[PDB]
Amino acid sequence: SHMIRSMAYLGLVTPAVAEWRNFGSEILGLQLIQLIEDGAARFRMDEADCRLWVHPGEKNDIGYIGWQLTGEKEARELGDVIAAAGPVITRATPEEAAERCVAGYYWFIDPVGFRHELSWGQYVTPNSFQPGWPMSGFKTGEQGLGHIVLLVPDLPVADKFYREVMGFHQSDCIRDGSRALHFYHCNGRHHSLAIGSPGPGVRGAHHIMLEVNSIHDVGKAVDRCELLDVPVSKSIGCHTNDRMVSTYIFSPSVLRVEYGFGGVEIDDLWEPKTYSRTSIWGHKELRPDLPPAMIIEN
Amino acid sequence: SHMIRSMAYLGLVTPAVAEWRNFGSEILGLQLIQLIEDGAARFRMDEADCRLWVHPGEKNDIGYIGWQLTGEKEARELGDVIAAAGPVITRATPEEAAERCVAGYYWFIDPVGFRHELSWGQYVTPNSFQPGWPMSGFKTGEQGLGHIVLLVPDLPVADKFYREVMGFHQSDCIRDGSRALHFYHCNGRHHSLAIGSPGPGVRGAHHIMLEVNSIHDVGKAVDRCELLDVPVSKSIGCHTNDRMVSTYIFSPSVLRVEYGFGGVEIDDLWEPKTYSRTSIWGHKELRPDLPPAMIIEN
Amino acid sequence: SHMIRSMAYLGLVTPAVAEWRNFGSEILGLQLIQLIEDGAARFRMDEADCRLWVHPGEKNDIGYIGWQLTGEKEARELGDVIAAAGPVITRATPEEAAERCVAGYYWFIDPVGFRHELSWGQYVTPNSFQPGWPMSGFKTGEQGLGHIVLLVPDLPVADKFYREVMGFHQSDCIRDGSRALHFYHCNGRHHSLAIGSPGPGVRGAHHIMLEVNSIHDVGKAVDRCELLDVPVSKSIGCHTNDRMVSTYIFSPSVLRVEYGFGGVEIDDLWEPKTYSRTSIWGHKELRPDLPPAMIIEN
Amino acid sequence: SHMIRSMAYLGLVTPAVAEWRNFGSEILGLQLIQLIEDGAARFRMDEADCRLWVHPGEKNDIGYIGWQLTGEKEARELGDVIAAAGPVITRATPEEAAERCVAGYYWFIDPVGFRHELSWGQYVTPNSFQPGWPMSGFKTGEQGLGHIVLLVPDLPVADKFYREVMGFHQSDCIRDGSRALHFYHCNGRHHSLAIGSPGPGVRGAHHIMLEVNSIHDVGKAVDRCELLDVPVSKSIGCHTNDRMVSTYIFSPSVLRVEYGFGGVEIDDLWEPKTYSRTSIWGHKELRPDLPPAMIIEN
Amino acid sequence: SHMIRSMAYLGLVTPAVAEWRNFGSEILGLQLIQLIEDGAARFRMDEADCRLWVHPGEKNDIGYIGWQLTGEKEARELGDVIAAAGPVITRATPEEAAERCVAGYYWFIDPVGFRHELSWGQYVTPNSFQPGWPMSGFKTGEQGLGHIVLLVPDLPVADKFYREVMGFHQSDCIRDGSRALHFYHCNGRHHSLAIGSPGPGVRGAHHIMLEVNSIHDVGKAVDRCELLDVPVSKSIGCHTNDRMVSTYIFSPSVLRVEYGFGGVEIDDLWEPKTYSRTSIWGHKELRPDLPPAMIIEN
Amino acid sequence: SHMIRSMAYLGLVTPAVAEWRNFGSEILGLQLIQLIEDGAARFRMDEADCRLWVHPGEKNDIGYIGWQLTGEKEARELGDVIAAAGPVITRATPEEAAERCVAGYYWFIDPVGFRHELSWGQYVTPNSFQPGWPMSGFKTGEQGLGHIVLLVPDLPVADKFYREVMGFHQSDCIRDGSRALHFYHCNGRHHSLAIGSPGPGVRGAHHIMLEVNSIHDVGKAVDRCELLDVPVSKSIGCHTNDRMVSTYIFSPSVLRVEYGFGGVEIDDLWEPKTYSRTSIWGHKELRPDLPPAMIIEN
Ligand SMILES: [Fe+3]
Ligand SMILES: [Fe+3]
Ligand SMILES: [Fe+3]
Ligand SMILES: [Fe+3]
Ligand SMILES: [Fe+3]
Ligand SMILES: [Fe+3]
Repeated sequence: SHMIRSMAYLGLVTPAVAEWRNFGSEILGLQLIQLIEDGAARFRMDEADCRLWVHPGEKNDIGYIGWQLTGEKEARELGDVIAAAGPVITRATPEEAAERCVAGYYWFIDPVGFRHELSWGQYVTPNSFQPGWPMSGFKTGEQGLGHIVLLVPDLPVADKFYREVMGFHQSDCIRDGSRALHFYHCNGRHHSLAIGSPGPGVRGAHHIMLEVNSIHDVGKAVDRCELLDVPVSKSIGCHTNDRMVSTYIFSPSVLRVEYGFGGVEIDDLWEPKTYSRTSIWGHKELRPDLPPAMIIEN
Repeated sequence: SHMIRSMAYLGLVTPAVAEWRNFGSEILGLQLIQLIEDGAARFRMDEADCRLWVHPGEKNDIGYIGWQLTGEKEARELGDVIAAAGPVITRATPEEAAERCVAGYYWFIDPVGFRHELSWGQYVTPNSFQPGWPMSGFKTGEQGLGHIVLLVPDLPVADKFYREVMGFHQSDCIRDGSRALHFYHCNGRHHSLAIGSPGPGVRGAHHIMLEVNSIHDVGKAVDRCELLDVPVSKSIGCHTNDRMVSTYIFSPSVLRVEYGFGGVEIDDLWEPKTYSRTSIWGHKELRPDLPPAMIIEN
Repeated sequence: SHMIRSMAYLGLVTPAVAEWRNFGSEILGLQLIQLIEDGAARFRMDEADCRLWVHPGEKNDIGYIGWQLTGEKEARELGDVIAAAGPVITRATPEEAAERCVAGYYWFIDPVGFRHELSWGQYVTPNSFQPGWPMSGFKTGEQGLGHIVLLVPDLPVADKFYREVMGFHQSDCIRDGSRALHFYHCNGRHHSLAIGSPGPGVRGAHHIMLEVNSIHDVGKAVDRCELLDVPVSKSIGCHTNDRMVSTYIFSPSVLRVEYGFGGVEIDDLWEPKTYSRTSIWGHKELRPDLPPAMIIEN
Repeated sequence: SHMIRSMAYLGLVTPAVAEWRNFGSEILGLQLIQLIEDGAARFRMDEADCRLWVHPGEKNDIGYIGWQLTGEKEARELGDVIAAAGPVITRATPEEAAERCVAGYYWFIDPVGFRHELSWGQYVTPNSFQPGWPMSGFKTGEQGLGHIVLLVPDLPVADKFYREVMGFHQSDCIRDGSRALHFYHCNGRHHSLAIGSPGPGVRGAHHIMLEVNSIHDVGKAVDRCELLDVPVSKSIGCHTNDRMVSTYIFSPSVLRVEYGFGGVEIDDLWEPKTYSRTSIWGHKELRPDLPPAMIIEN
Repeated sequence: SHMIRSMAYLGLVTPAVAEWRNFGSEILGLQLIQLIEDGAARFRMDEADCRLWVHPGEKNDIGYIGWQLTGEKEARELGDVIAAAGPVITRATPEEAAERCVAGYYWFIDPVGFRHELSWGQYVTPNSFQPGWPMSGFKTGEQGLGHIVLLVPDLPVADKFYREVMGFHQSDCIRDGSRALHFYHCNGRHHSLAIGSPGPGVRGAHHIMLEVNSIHDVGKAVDRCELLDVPVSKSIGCHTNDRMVSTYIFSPSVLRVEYGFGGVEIDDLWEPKTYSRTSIWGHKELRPDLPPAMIIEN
Repeated sequence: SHMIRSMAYLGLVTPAVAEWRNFGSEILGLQLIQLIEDGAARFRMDEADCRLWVHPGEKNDIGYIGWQLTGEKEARELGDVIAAAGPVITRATPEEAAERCVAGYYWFIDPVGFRHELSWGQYVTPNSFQPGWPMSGFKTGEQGLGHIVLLVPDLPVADKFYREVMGFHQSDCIRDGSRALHFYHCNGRHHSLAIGSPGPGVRGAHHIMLEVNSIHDVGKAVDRCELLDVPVSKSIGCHTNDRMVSTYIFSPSVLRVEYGFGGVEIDDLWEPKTYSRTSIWGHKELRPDLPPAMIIEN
């Protein structure tokens, strides 16, 4: 069936690696592990050996997006579908696969410009994870890391590629007027991916989302940011579609982190809807001075 | 056993009756009914014919606090216990009982100065209640109206009277330094009553609490206040003891209304604890310019 | 603890015995058994050998009301309480107890004039009951036969006697204006007994209630009455207090039978309420030509 | 509260010890352990070190009936109640208590003539019990060994003593005509004790009952008896009161063993009833040639 | 009812404070907090501000045992019972109560020589606890800290005092031959206290027990001890009575810590039993060279 | 769909047949039945007439591995897939099928050299199984006998054959460094088959696994081995992948038996992972003197 099961892992690029190394543990409550051999910050959020890398770079960027598949055959088969649509599929070397803490992966570049990695056999270590501060941990498992929201030059081209080629299913859309956002799922998590287009020629990422196991973690996280002078860009609130109670934290790279609890789950009787608003309540924009997103190209 | 079961109803006194008449429906989402014959605003929150009165008066005040008991015998018996401790017990006339929409009640005055009414056979009308705006209604039943927090001159005198005479059970205490608050229960609701003492000679009320059936009602209520220029005195947050996700709204009388969701319930294996803080997160004081409480006497 | 557990059985008196013999089976769906030696119609509704008698008499009357108690000691002890209040307690002979299909009973007369029988060890025959027509049977067990509603000259005298002496607990009251009805319980069944007073000097019964296991039995029963020319005095509807979906059937004796489904159950967190109406919906009076109740004395 | 909790253990006396030693294991599926020092057969049915003794004797007899109580104080207190009613209470020696595999016991003789032992701290050995043949084990725990049915000269004298003194509660009665049987409970097991009176001057026991965990064990047990020439005195069937699917096996002592599955459990809403029959179905008397009961005295 | 609810907290005395400070966090997985003003190590295991103290001293000793009660009245009332039996009851000063992180406590000395503290209103801080290593935390709540096993000169004197005066209930006994151990409960936890007597004139403690939320924590804890050269005195195994899967760790004071998972819970249908063995399996004595217990007096 | 459902049965070859005959019953707790006509030991573990054979032979060997399929058509169809890949498929004679206590089977030889039997209609006898010692029996049903772990010359050749031809699904891998193990499933049991390669030219088996219904059976089994001088080669512990609490017992043939409780179950949302370790805790190698595996060829 060669389907993407979940988001497996994520690679960020930033000059502000030392600031992210602290941010991940002190604010988000991820577990620091040792750096890569090249000086990237590395984090865990569950039994996986590593789900997030922050690599040194000249600009802020999405280095790579890791997706989970059952095994080699499913990643190969999906690869073939992608290859037929244009992008070159490349099998990772054994030494490359191990750097990503996976049994293996095929990778390719989006028509848009983002690197995706079709992985399997993610390395796990049971009962060794502990958060960077006293919070109740994260909701992963079958729903994976969480989700990422990307900004694309051409919403139809991008939308068609993610659905028709990569095989994501439409969750719902927000059409308020300013923005039109497409939400995609590959499991019970309301979305593993979403896309918007601020305008032509623009590429970037708005946020990644982590789910915590308690609402008090979301509230505490906001208070931790107020205490340690980390920008909260969006007050605690609830989205119209995913129904998740969340805040947005501004990271040392301009990418934001949605810190959320209690998302509505995708069921077999799930019908996509259209919303004219982003939020039911809250999500007040607290820092509109800051850059609205993490822009890669203009 | 002559025990208080729940808080049945509440009587407020204010000059700002017309402002409260609107506030109750437009902000809190109570159902307006017709005024009393004397021009008091009257509200429902469930199947009870009336749980809140706002009577005209020269100053802001707690007119009366209605408590629920099984029947006449239980209210009489509790009455006798109270009478032995000092306060005069008076049986309401039939016409008085009907004004309160109850079968009957005995009333008395606290040593402190608050009027309490031991009632039974509250008038109810099934399947006729609808909120003042689209919210999911209130959690009452065996837990009653909610709770009230009073300010008293002498915390030991007050505490002893509520527990030893009126027969409330201690839930827990907050001792941060500024304040020491006692929480009392008579059912599964974390507290139906709480008391604090800002200083000697002072009497007043801080807030009443209403429980709603959804967290989105709490969030929406805040946004409604921002929209209609009603002061929110405390941001969405969670108390250390009751664990309820709530905001505080400043009413046309200086009394505040805690609008909350999902309180921890009192069980048979419940042990009282001491807390050094009021809130786990949130509950940021947004309007410290306003009067801190509803003061009756200095 | 000597408490009444449920209503065990019922004795009706009527000249129209042959009409009742048919009515019980053809309309209510009770099981006919053989007559007493004296020509009374006898019915079952569950595993009990006999719960209803219809004895020959000159007028319509309540012959006796059977109550259930754990054993001899509990009936004796309750007897002593009653005896102290005025009524003579008499132990039934063995041959009398057997006519009632019970191990034994003490009996007495109400101050009002009704005969009550404190019984125990009711005769049962498992897996031999089948209804008089294809309906889903009756809800009895711990809730017993059902309930009876009596009319009394003096509501306070009657009320005080049933609660303070016989040890019934108040369920709720209806005070519309025309009538004031008291509802009493001794188990999970909303009420086993209720009383009203049309005026001074009047004694009678309005109805007995049977609970069926399906709503379709209530609906079918109405249609059976329309088919066989039996008066339905009250259309399908729902009471404000007991919340039961029911119709009232006019019996060959002027006593009515409430045929109902899905009554709200008395819990340990049960507070009595006051209602200003009898019904939430339905219960339209279809035959106000007929006598309003079964009057015994004027 | 000094109540009997369950039947703990049982002592039988018979000349046919070797026949019982085999019978217990091969037919009933009890676990043989080593004999007492004096040559009694000893069996387990659960984690208890020993629940049944078969002692050598000249005639068939009930040697002793062990009852379970919480501790020494409860057995002493019940002892005092018994002592006041006539029977001498004797504390067992340490060496006697150990022979019974209990921490200690007080014993006394019934007015009727049966020895009862009020015990506590029964010796148990976890996870070492295995049946004498492949059956699904026995239902004990809070319901204990099972029950015994005794025959008494004077049913009122016996009944009064078991209920008013030993503190058993009436479960129900069977009054067919031939026999009148009283059933008593001290826990969820429908009965732990029952009594009947064939005539004056007669004392004996009819049967003991063991509960198995599967109906197939009851059926298999019958077929085992047919195979090994052990008399089945009553075919598989179901009692009117206890509702248990059971057969009766004739033991090497004339005492019968009811081998049963799926008894109706005593609840807090349990009302005693009267039955005119012993069985709903089955329980066909297969061997009326054999002695009807185990008679001790005439 | 003035009953002890649970074990609240514990005070150990040892010269080896620095070794315990590390041991508590690195081996047991408790959370270190700041020392007392006098240099005692302090630990949390749940939301309580502090449940364990390790005070400096010349010898190894049990400094004090904290018990939980509902409030002041219950501790006072139990106090009065104790006072009548001999020991002096002393109310703690406010400053003393705060050192113990409780609202208040009465204390007294056992006839044996152990200090017990009847406390209430334990200080708690929600959602701030994190273990000293990645384990799944501890099972406390209504079952409290866990349990302690003391060694006493005179088992009857001690037993009588704990049950008849302090109001503990007997759980069960182990009588193998070498030892006779009494187990006492005051809640669902199989035991909060147990006592044994190696011989006359001897007083001490064998172990305290902590319950963890996963079996893997017990297994990991053993492997942590093997890694860091901490003596495991008893291999993973299961007790006959409490059924808990546990190991024993030898602490820097000679007191052992039972590290256990999945204890059988005390129910309302709980009967005390007698066992002839301590363990079903495991609990192999790995270090019989070490002192068998923590002896205070000879 | 022609899929393998479970492992049905197993055939071992050893010179030490008499030692295995005892070992199976006394240590593992299997039920002995009569030998084959040729003197093989035969065992049951559930309602199946026979799941394990130990045949006489000159060396230690895996005689045959029985797999379960729905019927003849599914075994034939899978046969055809296998036949196409190289191995000859042979239908068993009726007399051969009966020796295996199955309705019929096709058999073939692995490219590696192991004999596999595709069977159906396994002979069962309900309610006749009892363990060789007092343990709580085995978990089989839809998960079958358990699993076997084989050693192969060429891991890719073997892996490809089991997955692509026999139609097993990958469960997970352990890659520590010394070994790389592949785990395969065909049902809810974490694995029914696993393979490793010590080096080129080597063929053998490490262990078979039996699941018991209680953890105490695993613990008791270890203690039984210590008592009866049977080598335990691996202490109680928990694997990283299957999460089963188990010990390894060294059998009279060099094959080991994993005796385990409480394996994690394969779900529809199951993603294969990679582990860098075999065990979370325990599984200490107690007898490294013994041969590491059962080697068939070098
Ligand atoms: Fe998002
Ligand atoms: Fe409040
Ligand atoms: Fe009615
Ligand atoms: Fe019986
Ligand atoms: Fe212990
Ligand atoms: Fe294995």
